[PDB]
Parts: sequence; C-alpha cells; structure tokens
Amino acid sequence: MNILYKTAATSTGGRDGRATSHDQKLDVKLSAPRELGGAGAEGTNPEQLFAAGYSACFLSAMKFVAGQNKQTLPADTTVTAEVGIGPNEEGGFALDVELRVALPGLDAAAAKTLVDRAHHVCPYSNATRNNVAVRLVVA
Amino acid sequence: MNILYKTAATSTGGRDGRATSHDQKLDVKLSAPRELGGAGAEGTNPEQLFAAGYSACFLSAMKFVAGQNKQTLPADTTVTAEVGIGPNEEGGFALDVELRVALPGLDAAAAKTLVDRAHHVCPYSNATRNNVAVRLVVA
Repeated sequence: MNILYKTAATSTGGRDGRATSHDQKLDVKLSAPRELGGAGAEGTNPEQLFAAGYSACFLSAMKFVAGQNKQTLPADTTVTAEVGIGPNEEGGFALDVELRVALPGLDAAAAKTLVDRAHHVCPYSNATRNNVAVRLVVA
Repeated sequence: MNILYKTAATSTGGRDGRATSHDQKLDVKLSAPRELGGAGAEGTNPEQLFAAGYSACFLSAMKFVAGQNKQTLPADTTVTAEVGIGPNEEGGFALDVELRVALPGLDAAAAKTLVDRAHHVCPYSNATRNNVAVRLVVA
C-alpha cells in the first residue's frame, strides 16, 4: 500500500514496561502497581494507558469525523475513560471500561445517539463496544 | 461488575488532542497526523500511542503469564511497534503496523509459534488483528 505517514516505536521491558516513539516523539515507562498482583511501581497502568490514549484518539478521530460530517465540535470537549479490572467466572481477569463523554452544550438524550454513531464509524470503537466491554456513558 | 481495581483517565480535545491519567499517572497533549487531516500540534500520534502502549502492555501481560506459567522471561527483551497509515482501496485510511517481537535467547523459528499462540490466547480484541492490519514480525 501507499503509506503516507509511518512512525516506529520501541517498547522495552523496564520495571514493568517502557514505551518510546523511537523517532523521539515519545519516551516514557509504565507499570501496574502492586495492588492486585502487579509489578511494583507508580508508572502508568496498561489498560489505563490504552484508555487514556484511545479516549484522546477519539477526540482526534472526531476532529476528522466532524470535518467529513460538515459539523464543528468545541475544543472544550473532554472524554474520561474510567477503567476497572475484576475477576470473571472464567477464572481469569476481565476489563470493564466506562467511557464518559462530555461534549459541552450537548444534551444527554442527543449525546446518546451522537456518541453511538461516532463510536460506530471510528476505528477501535467498533472493536471496543461489540467485542470489548466499554460502557458508553454520556455526560 | 465486581471490579477489584478501577482507575480514570480524562482526555480533552485541546489543540489536536490531550490525555491525562487523572490519578496524575499521565499528563500530556497529543496530535493526530495533521499532515493528512488533523488540527496541528507537536504531540504523540494516536496510532503510535496504541501501538507502543500495546507493545509495552504485551510485555506486562507476558510478564504475568510467565508468573502463572511459573516461568521467567529475559529482561533484555524489546518489542518494536512500527505503524504506518495510507489510503486504502476502500477510500479511507488504513493502518499497517509491523509488530516486531525481539526476545533474546529465542529463535525466529520458535518465536514464530510463540508469538502466534501468544497473540491467539491474549491479543486485546479479535478486531486488533482482523480489523487492524498488523504484521507479526519476530526478531
């Protein structure tokens, strides 16, 4: 294919994990705290990292979507991904993430449908709703 | 559900994007490839963010797996997530991500099956491969 934009990232096994956009765009380390059986550090939690990233990504995704939908979204809009981890009857762990969408000037009744469609057309969103346990909660 | 541990990460659509793990675990501003259709900022690309976070998360997962499989994995290991984006035949944006699994003391031939089965039993979503075009490249 014709790759317009490409970037390589390198992620090392630091204390629990390390992540660096190798072209010097990103450089940090993450680690699940020893609360439920983690590693032992105060870095960033894994699913928390995906949540934060994805949520932030959702704004950029909608930044584009609005551009093709001929609509304009406020800059003051925010999305808060609240993630929880608990055991499942399968005997393993299970992720439950409530994606809390705050779009200013927007009604909840309308937000239900706007978030739904936005979370339907954008990548990740499909996989994270129909496949994964993300509870879409509109502000 | 019966959550054991729950965290929260908020993300505004600031300039191009913003992401802040509300527990003060993370606080940065990011940016989609404005080169193609973003908003304009000098931050981290969503594609890379997920890729790197996933790579690091995979190392954390493998760490825990080793912990329940009573085995130990070399701390010298690294995973390089190389993400690219280009216009697909469909007329949209397609992500091609070469996920490079560099595990020391391990062959390519063996790594092939190990990474295969590993990504099988614990990916992140079925759509993380079936929806997202990933090249599993073992190092």
